[PDB]
Amino acid sequence: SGFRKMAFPSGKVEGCMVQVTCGTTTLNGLWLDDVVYCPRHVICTSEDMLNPNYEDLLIRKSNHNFLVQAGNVQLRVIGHSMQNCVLKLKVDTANPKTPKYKFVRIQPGQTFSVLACYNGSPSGVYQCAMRPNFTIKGSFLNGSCGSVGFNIDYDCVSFCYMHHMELPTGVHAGTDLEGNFYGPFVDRQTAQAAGTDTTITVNVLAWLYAAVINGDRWFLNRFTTTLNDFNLVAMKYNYEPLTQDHVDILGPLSAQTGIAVLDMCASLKELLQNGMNGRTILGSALLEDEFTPFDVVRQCSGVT
Amino acid sequence: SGFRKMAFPSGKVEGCMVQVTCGTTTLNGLWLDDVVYCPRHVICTSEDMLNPNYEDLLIRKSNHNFLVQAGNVQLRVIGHSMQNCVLKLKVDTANPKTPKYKFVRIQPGQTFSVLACYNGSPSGVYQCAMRPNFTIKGSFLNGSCGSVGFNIDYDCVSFCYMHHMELPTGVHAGTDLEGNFYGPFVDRQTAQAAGTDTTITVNVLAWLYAAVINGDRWFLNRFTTTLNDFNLVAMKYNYEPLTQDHVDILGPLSAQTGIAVLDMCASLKELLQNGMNGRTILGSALLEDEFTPFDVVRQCSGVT
Ligand SMILES: O=C(Nc1cncc2ccccc12)[C@@H]1CCOc2ccc(Cl)cc21
Ligand SMILES: O=C(Nc1cncc2ccccc12)[C@@H]1CCOc2ccc(Cl)cc21
Repeated sequence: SGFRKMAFPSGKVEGCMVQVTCGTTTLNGLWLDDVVYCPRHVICTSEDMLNPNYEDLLIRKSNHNFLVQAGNVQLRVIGHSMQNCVLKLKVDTANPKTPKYKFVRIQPGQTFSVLACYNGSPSGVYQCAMRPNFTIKGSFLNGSCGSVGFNIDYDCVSFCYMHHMELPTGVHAGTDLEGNFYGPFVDRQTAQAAGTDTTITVNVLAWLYAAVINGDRWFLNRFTTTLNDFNLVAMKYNYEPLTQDHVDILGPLSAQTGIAVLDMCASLKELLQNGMNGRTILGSALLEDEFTPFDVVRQCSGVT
Repeated sequence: SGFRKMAFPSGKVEGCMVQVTCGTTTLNGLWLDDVVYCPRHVICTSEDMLNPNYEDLLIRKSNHNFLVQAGNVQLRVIGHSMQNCVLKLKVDTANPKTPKYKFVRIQPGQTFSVLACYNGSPSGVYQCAMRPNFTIKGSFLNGSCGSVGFNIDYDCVSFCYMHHMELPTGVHAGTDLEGNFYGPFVDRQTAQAAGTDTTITVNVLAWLYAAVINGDRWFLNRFTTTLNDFNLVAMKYNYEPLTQDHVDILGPLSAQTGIAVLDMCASLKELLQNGMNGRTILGSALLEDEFTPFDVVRQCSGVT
């Protein structure tokens, strides 16, 4: 029992982290096989970031300008290329610690673990969600660029995020491992609208099921609702509309607790309309949306 | 910017996890050098747990009865001994992945990372605090026993906790790596009073400083207080009395923000007396006590 904001064990990713320096800029890189992946803004000075022409900036750089260090050992760079907003530095040595891996583009509302790094060294790991507006509320300081987000299924690390930028609002933006930004963001020091965010309804419902499994049941009521009625309330409270696909994903948790999804929706409706009344659910005084139904089943079943 | 419940990178600890089986019971062990550490209740059947005489139960066991497996490879056990509530299984091979390590007994109110494991395999990592009542609010299922808590300072892992038991109340109890329980707990299936818990005042103040550093300042007021006045309020709200040692530990955060510790105490006093009024601090609708002043400075400075 107990329910925590649990991250995946970071060991497989720690073995991939390297430092990349270009000129006066240093950030993190991800070394998989014989390629080092890093944010393309490593080639920029602070002045270049206002309106960078990355193609022109990269032309002034050669293999020997990218200093890649894995721990205390230097890697020899034999090729470089830009793919969207990432640089791919071909090295002469395959990382002996490369785990089984995949590059995936996650959907908004899904979760992942972040291994925050500085100078190629891991500092910490935390779990988070990709917001419906394609930002992440991470914990990142200057030098954290190139730190990655990932999920692990048995021995396979699915890399989904590479950190690039902190918006003036304090939220974070980044790319998939092919260098494509999540959201409308561009790698430039210019104010950028993140756009309206919403609460991940399916995740709040998953977390209410986690609460029931772990003993917190005070919010269960004698009511039910329909998808249409629930969605009128979701609209009012800036929650994502619940769909039958979301109900279907919640099936395993509904079977485990015996609480029909629409009955749990009615509990969520009452909580949205009345608040918590000074009470807590799983140690939180607000409705948590950073656990997917898969996360709840995994944490409550002990998948390794 | 951003502030998360960040755990230490778990890689160094992942390399130490093994499975230990004795008879029909399987749990996790920690392999450091040529010794495997695990909870002594591995020698018990479910029936034995009501009132176990561990000395007698261990006498019926020989080296060959403890099956230790690191991944898919079996370790040869050449010695066994009980130290308090842990078993130390001497193996013929030193763990090649042993990090630099220390065994430490943490104080109540300090924090640490937990690598939850099942069958010697890591499932997740999370951060938590040792409660003032010596319990931890973890996330542990059956088979998680032997999972460890730790802190990391550069290359040294300081192991502080080994998981042993879940109390009927859903909270967790365990030992230091010398097998001494934190708190009054005994390794027996008997109802056990955890005793009154309190809120870790110095940690809430540290987290309020983290909030100010990360932009959340709405709770700052025009007031100040004294240690005596603040402690009258702390008494009423079941908070630990604040001492000059706590004020001294908060020095670095007071210097970083320019907010005197007693002025931050007055903000905490107002929050305790008035509540949050539907507002949030660092994404939380309650006062967080699981970040120490050291955690706040580390996370806000990027120590690797
Ligand atoms: O955001 C950036 N770095 C950081 C990333 N995450 C957390 C940070 C916290 C504090 C300071 C810097 C942080 C860089 C520097 C600013 O100009 C830009 C503009 C665009 C891009 Cl892609 C990156 C950057
Ligand atoms: O608590 C124990 N195991 C667990 C530990 N953590 C989370 C659990 C969640 C669900 C079921 C078991 C869990 C064992 C089994 C019960 O009897 C005892 C009594 C004493 C001791 Cl030291 C251990 C144990």
